[PDB]
Amino acid sequence: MITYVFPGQGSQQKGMGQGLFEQYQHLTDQADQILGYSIEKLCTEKSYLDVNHTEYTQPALYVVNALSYLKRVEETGRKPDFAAGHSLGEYNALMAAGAFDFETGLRLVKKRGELMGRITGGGMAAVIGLSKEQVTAVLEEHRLYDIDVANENTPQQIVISGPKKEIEKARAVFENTKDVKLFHPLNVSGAFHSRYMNEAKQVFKQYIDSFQFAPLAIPVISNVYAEPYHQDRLKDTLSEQMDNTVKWTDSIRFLMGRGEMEFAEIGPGTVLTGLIHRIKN
Ligand SMILES: [Cl-]
Repeated sequence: MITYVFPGQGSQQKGMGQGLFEQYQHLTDQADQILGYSIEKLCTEKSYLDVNHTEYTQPALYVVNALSYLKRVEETGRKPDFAAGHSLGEYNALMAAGAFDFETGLRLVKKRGELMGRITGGGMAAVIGLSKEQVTAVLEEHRLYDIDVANENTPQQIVISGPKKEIEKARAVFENTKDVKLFHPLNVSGAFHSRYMNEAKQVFKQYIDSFQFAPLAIPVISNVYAEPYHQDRLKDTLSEQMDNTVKWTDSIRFLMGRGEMEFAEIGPGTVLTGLIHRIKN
């Protein structure tokens, strides 16, 4: 058994998906027309749009993952038994699983990127060394009720999310707690995957409802439940994702429980392979 997993924000990098664009020139052209710019140039030319700006990152990641998948499947002959993606990457898993088509995913992640891109006054930080239980305790003991858990990445990598000044207060807390190895603020200015994504979540819910969704060929493990998408709640499970924890350690657990399980990371970088190794350890 094998699982294809799709990376999210932080895996992009100029040169990503080099040579795959002209191989799927229809998809590239379709992406160009939906986006209003050259998706090949976003991905691979240092002279054009900065791929690190979330509004562009998500379409860049989404297109590169999509195409990397089509190539893998063509090349191995094998379609995966499960699919999962981290935050942005979930949209590649639903799409590979047949929930919607290339175009539909890209429209979705364009609006995702744009809405995420206007979020302001926020901050996220990775805390390494403590459990999600432990992070929760400390947050509260120290009266930081404003910070949410945005990412459960390994059993001891937790990303926190809140107002900018709140992330700064927590620095002092986490860097003076036993078992914390690292506090590393993320290079973002929105409190993603937290209560502060509320209005954006909604605006984005209404957008999701506007599309017709197909049934899944592959089981997709949801970021929100660490469980497979229940086929009747597809839109609801996806719309719940914006302002809820990415439950990634547990989504990788569920897949290990499924049998003798292989993971392959489709898309740029080895970020998820990393998290999978540490979850497996
Ligand atoms: Cl079983």
